Amino acid sequence: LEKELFEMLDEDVRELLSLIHEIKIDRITGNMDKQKLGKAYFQVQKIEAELYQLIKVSHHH
Amino acid sequence: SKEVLEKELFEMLDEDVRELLSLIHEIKIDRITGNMDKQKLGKAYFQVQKIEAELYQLIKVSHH
Repeated sequence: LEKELFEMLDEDVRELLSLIHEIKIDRITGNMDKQKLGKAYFQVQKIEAELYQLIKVSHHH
Repeated sequence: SKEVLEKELFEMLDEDVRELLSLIHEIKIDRITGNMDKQKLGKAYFQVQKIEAELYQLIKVSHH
């Protein structure tokens, strides 16, 4: 599922950029970024888990 | 000085995530290609962990 891992990684990482951008603006519109901060939190955890799986796969695992 | 500690955290995050993306892109190429240097994968692992610690700071700083 290396094909899929890479696909998800790229999609999740893009989404994270967007999310960081959205949060930057949310602060400056004086806005509730809380839910978006938390969503970002889980997003990085999910990337970490996918990169960890990528490392297992790359290792004859 | 939390407004500059925030503004720089936002900057680190953006650059670090953009880095992570390029890395995903380069690592893919390396796989299709059988490149023996796997260093971009471990740099990618390092990048998420550094993104994780930055975002955590940004959270702790964003709200008392």
